[PDB]
Amino acid sequence: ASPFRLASAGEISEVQGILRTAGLLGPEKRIAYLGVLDPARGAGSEAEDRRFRVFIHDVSGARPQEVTVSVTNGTVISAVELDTAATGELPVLEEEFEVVEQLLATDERWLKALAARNLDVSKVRVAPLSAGVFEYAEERGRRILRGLAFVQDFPEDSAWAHPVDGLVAYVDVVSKEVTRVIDTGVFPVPAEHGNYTDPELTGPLRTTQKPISITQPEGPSFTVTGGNHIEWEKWSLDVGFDVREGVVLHNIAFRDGDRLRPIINRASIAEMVVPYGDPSPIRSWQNYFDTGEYLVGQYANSLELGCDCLGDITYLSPVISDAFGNPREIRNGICMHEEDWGILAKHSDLWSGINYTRRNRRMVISFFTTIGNYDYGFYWYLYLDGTIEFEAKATGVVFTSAFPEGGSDNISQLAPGLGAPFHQHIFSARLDMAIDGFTNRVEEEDVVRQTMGPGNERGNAFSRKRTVLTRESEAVREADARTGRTWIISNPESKNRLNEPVGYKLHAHNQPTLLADPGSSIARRAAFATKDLWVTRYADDERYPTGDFVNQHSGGAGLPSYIAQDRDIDGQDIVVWHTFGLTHFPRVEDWPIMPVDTVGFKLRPEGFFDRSPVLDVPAN
Amino acid sequence: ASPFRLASAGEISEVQGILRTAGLLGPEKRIAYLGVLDPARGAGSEAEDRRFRVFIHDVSGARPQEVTVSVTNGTVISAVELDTAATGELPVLEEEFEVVEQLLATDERWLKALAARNLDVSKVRVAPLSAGVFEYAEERGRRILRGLAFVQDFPEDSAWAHPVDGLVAYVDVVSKEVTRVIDTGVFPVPAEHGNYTDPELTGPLRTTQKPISITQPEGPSFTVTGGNHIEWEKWSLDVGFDVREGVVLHNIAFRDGDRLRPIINRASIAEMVVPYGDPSPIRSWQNYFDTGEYLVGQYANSLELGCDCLGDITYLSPVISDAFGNPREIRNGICMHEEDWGILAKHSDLWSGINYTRRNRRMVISFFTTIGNYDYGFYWYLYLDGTIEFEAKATGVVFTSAFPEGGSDNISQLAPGLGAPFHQHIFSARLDMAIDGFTNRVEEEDVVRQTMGPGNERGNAFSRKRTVLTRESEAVREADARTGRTWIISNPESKNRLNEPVGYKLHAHNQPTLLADPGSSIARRAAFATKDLWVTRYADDERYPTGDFVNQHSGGAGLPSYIAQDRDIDGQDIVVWHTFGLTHFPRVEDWPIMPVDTVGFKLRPEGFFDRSPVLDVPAN
Ligand SMILES: [NH3+]CCc1ccccc1
Ligand SMILES: [NH3+]CCc1ccccc1
Ligand SMILES: [Cu+2]
Ligand SMILES: [Cu+2]
Ligand code: NA
Ligand code: NA
Repeated sequence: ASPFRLASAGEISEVQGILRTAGLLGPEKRIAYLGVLDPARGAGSEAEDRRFRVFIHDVSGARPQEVTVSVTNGTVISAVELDTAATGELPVLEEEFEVVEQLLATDERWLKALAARNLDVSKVRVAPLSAGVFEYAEERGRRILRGLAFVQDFPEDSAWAHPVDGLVAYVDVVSKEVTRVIDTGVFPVPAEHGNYTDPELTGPLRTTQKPISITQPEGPSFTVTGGNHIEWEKWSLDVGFDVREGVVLHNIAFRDGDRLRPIINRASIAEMVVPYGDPSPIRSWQNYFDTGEYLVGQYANSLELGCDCLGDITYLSPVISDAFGNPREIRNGICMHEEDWGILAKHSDLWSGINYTRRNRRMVISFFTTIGNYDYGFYWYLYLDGTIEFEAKATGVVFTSAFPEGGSDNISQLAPGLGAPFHQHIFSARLDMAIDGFTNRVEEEDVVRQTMGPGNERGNAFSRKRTVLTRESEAVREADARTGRTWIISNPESKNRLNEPVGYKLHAHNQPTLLADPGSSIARRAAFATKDLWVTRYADDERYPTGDFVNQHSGGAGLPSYIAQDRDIDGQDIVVWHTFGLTHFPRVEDWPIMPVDTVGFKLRPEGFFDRSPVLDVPAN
Repeated sequence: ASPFRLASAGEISEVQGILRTAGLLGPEKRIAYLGVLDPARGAGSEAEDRRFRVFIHDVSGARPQEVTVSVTNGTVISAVELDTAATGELPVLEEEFEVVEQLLATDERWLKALAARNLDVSKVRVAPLSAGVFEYAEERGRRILRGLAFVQDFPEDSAWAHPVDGLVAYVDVVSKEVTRVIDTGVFPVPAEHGNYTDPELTGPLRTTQKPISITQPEGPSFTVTGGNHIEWEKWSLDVGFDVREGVVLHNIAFRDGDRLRPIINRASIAEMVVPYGDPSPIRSWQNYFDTGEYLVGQYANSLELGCDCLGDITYLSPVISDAFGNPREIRNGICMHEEDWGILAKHSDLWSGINYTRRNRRMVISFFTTIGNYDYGFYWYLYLDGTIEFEAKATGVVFTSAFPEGGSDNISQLAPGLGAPFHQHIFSARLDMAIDGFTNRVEEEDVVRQTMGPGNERGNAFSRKRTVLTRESEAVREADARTGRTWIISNPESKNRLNEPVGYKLHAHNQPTLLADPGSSIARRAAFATKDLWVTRYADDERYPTGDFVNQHSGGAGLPSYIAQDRDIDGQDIVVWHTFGLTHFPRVEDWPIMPVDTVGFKLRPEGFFDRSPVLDVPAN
């Protein structure tokens, strides 16, 4: 009965029928995106209307469409023809992955390049890479993918060990034309394999690891009702799933005594981008938006008990649409479980004689996605003490190149002849804030150093200052680790027992933001990634920091367009957008398969409660 | 048989007898510090000599002594009389904790202050606080503690809820004289209790937490031999324990195939300091060095199975000396266990069809100490993938004051009338490095941004630069989060298969360093805390960043004295000193007992191995 419930197979089958009947799902059509729309603000009228948004691609070159349909009312609400030279191309289709390799396999320029390197075309895999927007005027309005080649020695070989450098091709996947084949020189194809299941590479496997058994003999402490509504240790929330964003958290709230107190209305990773820092023409165009161009949710893995998730696991199996509107279950796509988290609070008092120890725990909601060479785990954590944390875990295989004779300032060597270009992995968290309700504001908090002198005679004092961000034009903020800079989201109309506004503090990891030159194409297309923190006024249609159609969009859409409205954000319905990322100079230890590295952020209560909220936790 | 073995009860009893026989342990003597000395460099002659260092205090006002004794040879090696006006006072004795309260309880000025506030002297606890060095010339050469008062309403009451502000006393604990009683005004004693085991405060305890059972049915994967030698998943090390530093890690090494490869010779937290940022004369002198002034190891807790450490736990019970030379066991003072740590590596390959997942785990070595109101857990982690991590967990009760009517720029309000002054918790990790042996060097690594232009026509390139630190005068470094600054410790004479020097990268959290004015007493006494990274040339006697005798030392000893020698550190036996800390603006949620907050650092291999070192981990 909940409007925030997951999409069902039947809902998607109804959408397909509505689209078909309306003439919008002919045999040349493909669904490139399908997702449920969130309820509008002020839907508390209790009139459920399950609406879906659909992007429809046309493989014959007709104009794609954006369609909204109501499954509640069985009708098409709106259907808009898109001009992609203007607003951007639709996301990459899974079925286009193979089309780049097959189109090149009959191109005479491509075959000529492979023949000069003595490569059998049947062994050559071609990565289908998003094109971006660069200097090629013939690409405007065309659906382009670029291809980089890797050799597979045999069908189980790891092709990433064998990049074919000095060669790139551009393909129009609608008209099935190879527009350009660039061959800048022959590089030796690196010879060593990277087959990390080969006993010859792994050596004998360890016999020394003894099992760790994690069990919950009376079951888990959380309940799941209505398919996706979680209650756990005073927390309440709904777990959603979107094919673009992946796991989305709705209605995060905390039961403080009798009141259910809202904290976050909607939390998601709304974009991610991987820019490469290699100036070679073979790769200098390479930047993929896994979220906005490829849709990370449709590549979610089926997670295996005991391998991917350990302990007493509850699964959710979200349903998405395939390219024809058929429902597709992602079996065991979301893992949910609670984890011991060490000591929560501890004190042995010399004067009272009381010895006090309490254990912490956290609720984990996670999913794992794979897009080509890279694999990412997205983890949301809820802690007993009111802390909310996000963690991204990056693993998979690094994207490779040749390592040039005589070295490189922008590539590291992983193996003889084998290089890994420098790159970043940058995420945008979109936090639709609702601290005790919707009237919120953001303050920037800096440590303040004080000089020795009158009133500070021993030179020990220090303080802090808070600056309210009142309008969108002043709410684009940078990190400053040296001044301990954090941001507090408060509700000026909701006070704690000390008559101070209730709040939550955002703690960032303060990693570098986008390194590319501010005049570059990527700095325009990924403008969100150039600053650590943005605050906007909530609006229904301002969903992604990069805009709705990221693929081949020329830049400036999303956040820099939103904030030009200069709306009032001082005690209003606001959205915080936090940029965070990893700068990756690949190491030898990252090869042939990369150990997990992590990045994230956390929010901690800041005078939200009237005292510690974990005084009622028992002693195990 | 290992020279790095823990001190035994019999060794300490032998030391006591040697001291007694030599006339150094008369009835006016107290042992203020006793610890085993590490073997000297070049002890590979196989001639074990177990030597102990002893600080001896004299309660009758005679000069203290520093004594070194050999239990192997039953002799006193050296005995030096100390001039404490010059080199510093000895650490605080546990038996002096009560002396401040008892001396004040008969002082007419003290009684007059309490009577004006209607406080029964029998209910007034006095914290024994280290004095530092300020403007009082009569304190030079005297053993001074300062006292701040708290009211206990009944013997099980939490006195921290009831600070007596506007009152401080200074005491000479050797001559048993109250030197000064300062009363700057009456403040209401805050009335609410902070008794976090009181059902009236906690409410009904939760019934919703179900048990998490962590077991190892075939036992743990690590072995302990020789009392304190650990082998676990290719790691090798010795766990030491020192009454000043706590847990110390020796001879950290990793078995890479057939070679045992050294990584760190000695790792410890060598100092910590808590400076307060309240300019009130009542507290503006307050800075305690829990390590150097109080000795955190002698306050280590006995850790309870299932409460403090959960899972399959192996304990170590270290032995220290009491004030008279008797051995004192700290039962269950060190917890050792392995922990599941999620996904280690994962990839599903679109071209090979191979699906690959491996689990991570970590080895945990931990202890917990309590000094007055504060409690700290020290955690060392070893991971499968070669990562070493330290984490400090701060909890306990915040140090309190009155909250002034009309507010404060340097104190936060926790309850009606009750304040918590701003402060920092700053740690110094001392890492005696041994990356593949003792010829090491440190490079500082910054990200380098590049401008659009020739050779970088699309403005996407970025790079990195490494600066070798060649002499001690240039090896005092600051963090720079914005440039992704890290430090690499390498061995220029040991190369990986790519002919690159092997190394480890130090990743800092980049929290603010010491905030006090550079001209303050604390900035001189805690000079290490003003910079993030120092590198020195190894020397036997350069043990602590603050010097051997921190209590009441006037400043400048330790690191700023060491680095003035300007020694060669480029491919030499070097020591890295990393400052890291938390800046604490107390929140309401920190009261009446504080949920754990954390800080730390990690080291990750950087071309130390020839490929991922976890290819031989099995699939569970
Ligand atoms: N992550 C999106 C880029 C990509 C997609 C498919 C194969 C290799 C790389
Ligand atoms: N942590 C060292 C300071 C201290 C010592 C004893 C009581 C309160 C405070
Ligand atoms: Cu990467
Ligand atoms: Cu603190
Ligand atoms: Na909002
Ligand atoms: Na060294």
